[PDB]
Amino acid sequence: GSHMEELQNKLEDVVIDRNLLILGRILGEGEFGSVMEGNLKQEDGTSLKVAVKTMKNSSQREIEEFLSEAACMKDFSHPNVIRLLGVCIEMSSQGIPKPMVILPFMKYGDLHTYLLYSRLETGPRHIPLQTLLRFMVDIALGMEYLSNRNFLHRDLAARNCMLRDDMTVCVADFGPVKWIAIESLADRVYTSKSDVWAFGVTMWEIATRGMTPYPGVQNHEMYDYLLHGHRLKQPEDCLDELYEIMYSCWRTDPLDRPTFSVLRLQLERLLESLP
Ligand SMILES: Cc1cc(-c2c(C)nn(C)c2C)cnc1-c1nnc(N(C)Cc2ccc3ncc(-c4ccc(CN(C)C)cc4)n3c2)o1
Ligand SMILES: [Cl-]
Ligand SMILES: [Cl-]
Ligand SMILES: [Cl-]
Ligand SMILES: [Cl-]
Repeated sequence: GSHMEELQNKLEDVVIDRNLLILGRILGEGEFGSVMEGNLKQEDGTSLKVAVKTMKNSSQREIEEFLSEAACMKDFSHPNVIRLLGVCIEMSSQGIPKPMVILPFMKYGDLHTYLLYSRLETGPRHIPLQTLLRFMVDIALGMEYLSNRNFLHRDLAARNCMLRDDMTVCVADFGPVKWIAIESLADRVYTSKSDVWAFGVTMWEIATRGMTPYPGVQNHEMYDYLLHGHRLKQPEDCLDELYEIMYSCWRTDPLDRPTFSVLRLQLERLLESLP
């Protein structure tokens, strides 16, 4: 049918031949896998600098799920959503297949680190309120796009937002207890309104210039803390208007939280009103 037709079309475009790809040095590495710099030889002859993420259920079933999921993500097209360039599956000597995700290289890195570096002399300069709000608008735009097409991010945070060369923010690294909505801690349930909660936390990260959420509260304490109605406190010199917007993202009833489209309008309006 059309459902299967649309799936098979998407699966065609997603794979990249390993020979079109040169790996470079390791940028990050941990339990989940590794991120490396690389070069992707394109159809026009020239090479493109890329980031290559290698990821660790070793079975063929898991690989098929990965390729299908990758096909969907490859289909995203919005300037505030990271564009997946393709995937390569390299193989190991023990027979274990190793999936690799190819992404545009973002020399300015993730937004969280950038906010922290901005408080250091040698890093980027002090970030004014207008720019912080612009980061939030950009993220709201990307999430608005994603929720329109019923894609749940599942791990929205400043560390998973990337800065492009023009300082546009894009959402990335699609799925951290302190970013998880109260209902999702409770019932293991997750909607676009759970993403909205995470977005509020991300707004708070940006306005505090990279503070960890809920200082003095342990991860194991988080459910009971939220259960009694406590929320992230207003940062110092944060506009009450801006605080109201982030606060609305953590209303207890998920149906009372605004949509991303609503939040995005609110943020643009506030940004407009600044001198
Ligand atoms: C979009 C996406 C999808 C999937 C995925 C999943 C899950 N399932 N399936 C089926 C797929 C296809 C997995 N990951 C992503 C993803 N999106 N963004 C990222 N990355 C890795 C972040 C990123 C992106 C570009 C980029 N340029 C440079 C870096 C960089 C900068 C600094 C460092 C060093 N630090 C601080 C240690 C490291 C790297 N950099 C860092 O990954
Ligand atoms: Cl991109
Ligand atoms: Cl870029
Ligand atoms: Cl801090
Ligand atoms: Cl707090």
